[PDB]
Amino acid sequence: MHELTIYHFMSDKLNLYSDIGNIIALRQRAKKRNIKVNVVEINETEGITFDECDIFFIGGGSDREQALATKELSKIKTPLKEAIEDGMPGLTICGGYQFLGKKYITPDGTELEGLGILDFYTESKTNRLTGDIVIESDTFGTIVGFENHGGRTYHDFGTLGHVTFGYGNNDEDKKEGIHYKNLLGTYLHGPILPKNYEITDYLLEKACERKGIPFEPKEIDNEAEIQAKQVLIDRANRQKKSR
Ligand SMILES: NC(=O)CC[C@H](N)C(=O)O
Repeated sequence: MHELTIYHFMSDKLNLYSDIGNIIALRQRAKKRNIKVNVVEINETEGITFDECDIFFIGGGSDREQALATKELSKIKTPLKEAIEDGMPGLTICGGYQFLGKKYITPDGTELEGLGILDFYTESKTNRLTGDIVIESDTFGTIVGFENHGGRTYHDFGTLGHVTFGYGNNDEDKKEGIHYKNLLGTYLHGPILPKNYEITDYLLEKACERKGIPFEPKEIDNEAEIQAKQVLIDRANRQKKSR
C-alpha cells in the first residue's frame, strides 16, 4: 500500500502529441501493484523542485506550442538536468523529446532553441518518416507504434532499440528514440504507445527502486496488450520493406 508522485509538464500547451494516455496507463499498471499515483499538473515552473518527484512526463506540441513550453521549462533547466543526471525516470514524446536537445531546425533552416539538457540536435525535412514501426529492444522487448515525423534526430546516447520495420530517429540509423540513464524519449505517440507496457513498468520499477518501495506483483496479466501489439507486428511483417 504505497504511493508515487508524477510531474506532468505543460499538458495545457502540448496538445498535438499528448502524454495523457501514458499517464493513464501508468496509473492503471501502478494500481495493479497496489500503488496510488499522485499527478502534479505543472504549467508554470517557478519554484518547482524535484525532491518529491518520482517520474516526469513531457508531451509534444506544434512548433509554436513546444517553443512556449520550452521557454517555461528553461526556468528550471538546471534542477531538471540535475534530476535527470541523478537517475530520475521520465518519458518524453516527439517535441518533448526533441527539445531536450540543443536545437530544433525547421525545413527552411530556422533554428529553435531547445532546453539544451543533452547535447544533440534535430533537423526537419518536409518529407516525413511515416508508417508502422517495430523495434527490438534489449530492455523493453518488442516496441510497436506509428511514426510520422519530419524531424531527423542525431544523438550519440542510448536508444530504445533497433528498428526492424520503419525508420526511427532518422533515415539511416534504424534506431528509435533516446534512453539516457532513466530518461526515455520517442517519436511514438497516441493510443498505441501505452500498449507497450514494458515502458510503463520500467518507469514504475525504477521509481520504486529509487524510493524504496516494493513493486509487486512484478508479473501481471498482459494478454490484451500483447494481443494489441501483435496486430501491428503481424501487419508490419506483411508489408513492403521501408526504404
Ligand atoms: N499531424 C500533424 O503533424 C499535424 C496536423 C497535420 N500536419 C495536418 O496536416 O493535418
